[PDB]
Amino acid sequence: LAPRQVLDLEDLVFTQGSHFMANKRCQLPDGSFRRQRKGYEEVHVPALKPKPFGSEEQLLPVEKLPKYAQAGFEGFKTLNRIQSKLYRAALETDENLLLCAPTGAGKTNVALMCMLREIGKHINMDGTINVDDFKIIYIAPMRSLVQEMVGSFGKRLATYGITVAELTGDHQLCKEEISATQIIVCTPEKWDIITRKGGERTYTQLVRLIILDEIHLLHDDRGPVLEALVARAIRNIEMTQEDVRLIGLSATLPNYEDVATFLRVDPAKGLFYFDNSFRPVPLEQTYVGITEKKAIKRFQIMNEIVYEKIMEHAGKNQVLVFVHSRKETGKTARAIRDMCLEKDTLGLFLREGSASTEVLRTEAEQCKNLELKDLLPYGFAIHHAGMTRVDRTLVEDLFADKHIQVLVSTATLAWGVNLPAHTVIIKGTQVYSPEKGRWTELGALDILQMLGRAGRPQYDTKGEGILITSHGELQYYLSLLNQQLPIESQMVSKLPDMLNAEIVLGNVQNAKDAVNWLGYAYLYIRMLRSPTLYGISHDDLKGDPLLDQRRLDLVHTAALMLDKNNLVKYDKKTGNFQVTELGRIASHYYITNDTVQTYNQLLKPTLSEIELFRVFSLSSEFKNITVREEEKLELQKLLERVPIPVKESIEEPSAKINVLLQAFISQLKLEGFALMADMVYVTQLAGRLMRAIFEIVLNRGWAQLTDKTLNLCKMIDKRMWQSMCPLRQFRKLPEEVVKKIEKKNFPFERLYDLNHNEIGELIRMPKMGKTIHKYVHLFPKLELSVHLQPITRSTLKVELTITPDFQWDEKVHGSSEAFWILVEDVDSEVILHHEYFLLKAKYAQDEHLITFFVPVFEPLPPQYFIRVVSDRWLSCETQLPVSFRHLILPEKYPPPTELLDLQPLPVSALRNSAFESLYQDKFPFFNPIQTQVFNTVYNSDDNVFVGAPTGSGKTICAEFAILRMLLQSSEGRCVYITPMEALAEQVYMDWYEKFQDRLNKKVVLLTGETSTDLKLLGKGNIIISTPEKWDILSRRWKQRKNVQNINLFVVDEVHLIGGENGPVLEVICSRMRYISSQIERPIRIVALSSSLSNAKDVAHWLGCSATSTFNFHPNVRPVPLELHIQGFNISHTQTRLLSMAKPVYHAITKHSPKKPVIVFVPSRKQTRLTAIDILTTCAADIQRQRFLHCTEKDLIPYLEKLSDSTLKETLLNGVGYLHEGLSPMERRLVEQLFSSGAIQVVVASRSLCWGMNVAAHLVIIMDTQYYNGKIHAYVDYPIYDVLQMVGHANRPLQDDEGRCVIMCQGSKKDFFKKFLYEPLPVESHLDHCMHDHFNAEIVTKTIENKQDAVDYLTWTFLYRRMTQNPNYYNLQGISHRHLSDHLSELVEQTLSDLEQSKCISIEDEMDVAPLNLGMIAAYYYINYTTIELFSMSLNAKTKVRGLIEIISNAAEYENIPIRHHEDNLLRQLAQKVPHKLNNPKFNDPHVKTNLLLQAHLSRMQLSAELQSDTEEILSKAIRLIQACVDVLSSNGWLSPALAAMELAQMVTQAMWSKDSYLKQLPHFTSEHIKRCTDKGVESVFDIMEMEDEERNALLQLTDSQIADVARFCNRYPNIELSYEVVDKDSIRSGGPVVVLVQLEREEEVTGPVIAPLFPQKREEGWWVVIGDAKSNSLISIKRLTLQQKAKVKLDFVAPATGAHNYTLYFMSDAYMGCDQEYKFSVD
Ligand SMILES: Nc1ccc(S(N)(=O)=O)cc1
Repeated sequence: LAPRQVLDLEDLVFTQGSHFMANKRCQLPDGSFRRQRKGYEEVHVPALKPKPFGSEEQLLPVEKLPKYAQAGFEGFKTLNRIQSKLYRAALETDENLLLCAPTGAGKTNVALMCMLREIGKHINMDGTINVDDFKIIYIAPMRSLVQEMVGSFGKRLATYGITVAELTGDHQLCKEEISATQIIVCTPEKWDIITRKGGERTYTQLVRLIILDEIHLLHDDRGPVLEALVARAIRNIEMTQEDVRLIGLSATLPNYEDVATFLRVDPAKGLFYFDNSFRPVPLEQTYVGITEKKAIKRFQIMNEIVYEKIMEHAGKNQVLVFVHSRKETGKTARAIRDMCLEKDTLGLFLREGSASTEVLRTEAEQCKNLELKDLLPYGFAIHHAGMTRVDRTLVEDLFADKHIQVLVSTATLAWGVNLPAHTVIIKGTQVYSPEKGRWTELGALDILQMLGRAGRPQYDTKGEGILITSHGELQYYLSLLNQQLPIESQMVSKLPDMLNAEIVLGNVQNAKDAVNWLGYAYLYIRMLRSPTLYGISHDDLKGDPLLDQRRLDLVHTAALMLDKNNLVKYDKKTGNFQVTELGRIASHYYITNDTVQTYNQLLKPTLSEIELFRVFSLSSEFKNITVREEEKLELQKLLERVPIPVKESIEEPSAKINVLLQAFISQLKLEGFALMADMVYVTQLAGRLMRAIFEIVLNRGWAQLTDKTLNLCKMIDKRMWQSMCPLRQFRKLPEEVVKKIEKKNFPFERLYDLNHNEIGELIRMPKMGKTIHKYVHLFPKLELSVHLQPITRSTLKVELTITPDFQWDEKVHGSSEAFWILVEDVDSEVILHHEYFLLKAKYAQDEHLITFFVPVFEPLPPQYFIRVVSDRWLSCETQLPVSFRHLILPEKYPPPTELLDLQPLPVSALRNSAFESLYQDKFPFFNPIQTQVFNTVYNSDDNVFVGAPTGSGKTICAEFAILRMLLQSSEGRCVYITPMEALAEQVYMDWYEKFQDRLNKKVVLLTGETSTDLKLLGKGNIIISTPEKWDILSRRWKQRKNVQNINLFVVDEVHLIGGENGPVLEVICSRMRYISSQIERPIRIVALSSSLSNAKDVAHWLGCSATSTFNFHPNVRPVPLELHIQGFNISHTQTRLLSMAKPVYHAITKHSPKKPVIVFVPSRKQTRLTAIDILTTCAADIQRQRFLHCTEKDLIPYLEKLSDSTLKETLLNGVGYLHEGLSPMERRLVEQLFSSGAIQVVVASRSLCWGMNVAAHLVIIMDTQYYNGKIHAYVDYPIYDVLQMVGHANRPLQDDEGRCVIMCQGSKKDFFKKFLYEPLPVESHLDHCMHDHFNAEIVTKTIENKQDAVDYLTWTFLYRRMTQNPNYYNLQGISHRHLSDHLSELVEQTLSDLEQSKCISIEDEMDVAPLNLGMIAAYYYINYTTIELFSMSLNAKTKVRGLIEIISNAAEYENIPIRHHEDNLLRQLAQKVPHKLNNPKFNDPHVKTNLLLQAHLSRMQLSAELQSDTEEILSKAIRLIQACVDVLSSNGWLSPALAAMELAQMVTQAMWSKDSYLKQLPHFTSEHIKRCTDKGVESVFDIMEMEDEERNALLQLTDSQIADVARFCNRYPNIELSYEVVDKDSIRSGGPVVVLVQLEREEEVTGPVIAPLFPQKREEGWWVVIGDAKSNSLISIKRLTLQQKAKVKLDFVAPATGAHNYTLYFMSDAYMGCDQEYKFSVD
């Protein structure tokens, strides 16, 4: 860091702004002549003769340019000279251009050619244009110019089918229909504001081309805005590494080549400069300058000058007279009218049609308003933006058809429309500037544009340009209009405000980056090329050619200002910058840094409305405003009429600004023309300044001032006071009708309770009654409902339900309405919590559930208030008290168990040498938690709880308990449960190699199927399982011996009991406790957990003493964690995500530049995007490959495996990523490289946070929400997922500390600050999941009566918490009476539900018994509502089609998620599948499971996540189908039962009901089968009996293909069937009939069922069925799995009268074409 020096900026700045001329000298063309007059002097420069054509360079006729570019040039047959000299550069290259041409030369159509080139790269063959793939931004300088640019461009690109729309003004949070526009047209200041936001990439992602029209605005006071835009754009292009083409369009002024440098233009390829010869129509010009200072006489001179120049054009010649006041237009038109008539009606009949050549047309349109009507009968007309509206557009008409001879207009016309006159006269050049608080000389931009309206391109060969101005000082205008006024940099003027925008953006983090930023500015180039202009000496430049000192000084000076005004924290030493919230707001709302200081110094929570209007007045953007003498009176009359007192402020600027704002809200008409210009200036600014004060004050939680300031923003926008009728906000309601309701002492709210007749009677306007009714019901209105529940004594969880109660109209509300959810304390003094809420039109009249947490303080208040205020509408709010009167706070939690700084335990504390051998090579001692826990877990047989921050190494704490069991028992039995499967598979691998390879005990992992799980539980010493797998086993604990005699039972992550799928965990742990006390040979419970606030309750529950319960606080974590929480106030998720991109990189460089980093992102697509962004930012930081820590050839053997191209590319650059579309191998590979240190950064999706055996030094969580398609909203990550992610920032061996940065919405910030720094409180949710467990317990006779059900509950964790946190479970009170009452009402409701669902029977009000439906639900582990639904929907006539629908409606498929835009995807799927659904909602998980079920049968391949869902669906499809069989057989329906069995075999093989049986064979296709049906092969048996040479002769093959096909036929069921009727003769009506089926196969069975498309290995299952096919009668059924051979017995009851015809059916649940049928008869 080099020494610095503070500069005087007011000395280096070009004070005079745009009017600055560094052009000390000057020259003139050939015609020099000047005429001296009395009062003034005339200067003449003649129109340049046209330059002869150069070598070739002929005009390019439209046919020459490409066929696709033909369109958009209708009306043209050839291109202009300019447009031809660069058709090649514009259309055939992508090079950056800078075009210098005179105004009117047609630079427009050059830019259009550039635009058409971009459109040309998305022609799409037959589809019109890939319109959603690109975007073009067009920066124009004036608002009026923008609007007509849109008009014209739309006319040219309609044939292309392209949307070009305006984006300028103040419309904040601009509509997402900008996604529908491809050419955004705007002003620089607007585009600067949009790109200051951060999420800019949401707009600019697709921007392939930006155009800078009238780029010579650089020299203007507005110039820095242009410098910022381009410097920002250029830098962003470097950071995305995505090409954006820049086109500069400029007027012919000096320094242009330096602008070409600025725009990264190649001088040789993309620079074009054309002098004044290339004007559209040659211009003869007069520059009259007045030498007379006397004010009144000065303007008489001027008026005399206008007069005589007009008259040199009598008949067929039009004159435009530009002036500089909305009203001066008339006082000049009538003045020349007074000048002409007075001197003998001078040259009248301007329209030389005394007999109506243009009089008949000018008197026919005469009935248009005020001054127009006056001047219309003859040649005079007028034009201004003075709200003249459609008149001025029909003045454009008549002036176009050259009827109107003389038009005097404001500058607006010159930019706004395309009408040129033969001669133009500009009068005065003086302009009032509200910002400077005075008159100044007008903008170079303005002059150039209007003077370039001289000479009609088609109707004129010459143009006359008269510029009237003051003689003194002004040949400025001559050099301006004759290629001589240079373009300079004004950057010093606005340096601190620009610096701040770049700091807030994250683009500059310190002084160093700041001087680099300056290097991208236009200022830099100019300081190098003209150091003397910019206050630098040639000697400084010589010894410092890059201007390091100057740029550092410049930056340091600015930074000091920003630090002083509290926008930026800046220290002299490091040169580092820190953004403050004040700076963030200042940048975003474009407010100068002086103002921020004032606001900060003045705003306080008790500001009055009177004082708030004062603070607005003191804003620095008003600092030059004064109170003139000639307005003193009008100001005093305004004051009396406005409502807010303006105290102590006499007529000072402060007071004037104050009443100017009030007068604007009050809609008071003005007459003072200086005053009107000042009002437009403060009122156009008032929106942003107010909104800035709003955000400042909202963020400090200031309740009263947030209300005041928000209302103030709404009042300025709606132009009405808060105390008028809300109905004024509807524009289409006649204003006198509204003032009529205000004239009553009548609350608006009451209109809701009146019909259209009572309303009409109230206003005594009967006609108006119905419309007022309509609008009353259009007004936004929300209803609120709250659901409260205490989490701890300091915090409560709040579920706010928001219910829209109004009629939606898109003409009034548009596509959405926004609201602020605020929660305030009792006194309404503090905002405890707030958040934005967006009510989309799509989901109006739809419930909305917002969940959040609020703080509370032990001497509790009676109420909090929740207000939901609209962000745009006045008087649109709804309030809801939240009573704390009956609130019961939870029991205060005990202190954490003290961490004992013991001497670290050595590995030799394990005495066993075999045991030590698997720890000694990794580490010498155990961590302080491991050593403290050691004596109790390794030298006891008793129950223990371990609560430590995730990462503390709790895994081996359980390993202690396992080793200790192995010591005690030879063939010990240990069951380990983890809530997550991905965790189970991780511990398996880790313990298999530890306990089976090293120690040779058995380690097994339970699976989906029960039989093979029972054997695994048999021979296993270590049983790994998830809770449901163990639930389905341990239900039958009475019957399965192996479940009882287990020695050690381990539960990991027991805090997950509080989460989703937590009840099943709670059930099985409780069962294990019950078994233990009921067998009197205790089972050892070891429970591992994250730090719990309520560990005592978990300890008591699992039978742990306090001395054997270890619960450590998060701040005692072996490796100290440094946690940072970073909020982003951005509601729109996709935007928020994008704006996190840079902070992600900055976190890596700040917190872990050398050590490993994991970045968690919310999705698959984001994982790839984030990694690519890190890479591209790396390269723009010039440190490309800085995350690679080996050579490329080190990686290449591993990368060769991978099949993702992009994954190779990123890894090659040091960054990996992990999503679920990668192979399990590809993921193992990436993890290996990461752990090795080779690659420094992995980006992973959150779903993978459980299945990653990888640790970093820095974990970054990039957003904490994900999309829920089911409720059309983004929802928060479970705190369990976040805790798990954070636990990854943990490397005990190498790191002194772990770091974690969590990036989230501001609405989520306070939440993380609580539940990450403190132990986590957990509750049960078993009460909302009670049915399936009661049903199972009743089926196994563990529950026989109501009392047993109450007793069962005493073993749960639910039972414990109910006393501790009653209001959480809806216990109104904590007495023992309340507990029993609740437990009883709970068992009552559950048992009554189970009975109504036909699962159980309640008898004598106390006893319960299992029924058929209950028994099948427990047997297949199916939810009770599912088999309730099955029995409800199944009938005698259901086919496979209805079966699929029924099964996909199961409640197990309720948790199949709907993801972002999966609806569009599923809608397409619906049109591709065989069966079409009726009224299908595409955000319905059951609709999706249906579609996926058909997609799987049709062998379609889909998105990766749709295939994961297809796998989840299939993982349950078989058990559900078997249930259907059971229910159908119970009802005795034959056909549906057989159908369900076909479904099982056709789900397995993944084929349809009438698909060829050959599809089961590998490698076969419809191409193959076609030649198989032709020869006569239809069955699998038919290829089986074929002899080898003939077999592969049928079609194509390979040695490996035939090998697989043959392998299939050796596992295919070759079974022979044999049957007999036992005592077939002595059988009688009503008696028993016994059918004995013998099954045997000519093969010894070994090998699972082969089914590549079914993702769960299953064994052959069979149904033996007997039926009557005539009556559709299922007589008897049996389900079996046979192995080699087996005897099957099944009986039934004989009917009457002898002979009956029966059928025996043999049915697979795994293969098609195996089904055998045998018919027979009896009696
Ligand atoms: N402007 C703004 C402020 C706060 C939030 S918040 N609290 O919802 O994140 C969003 C936008």
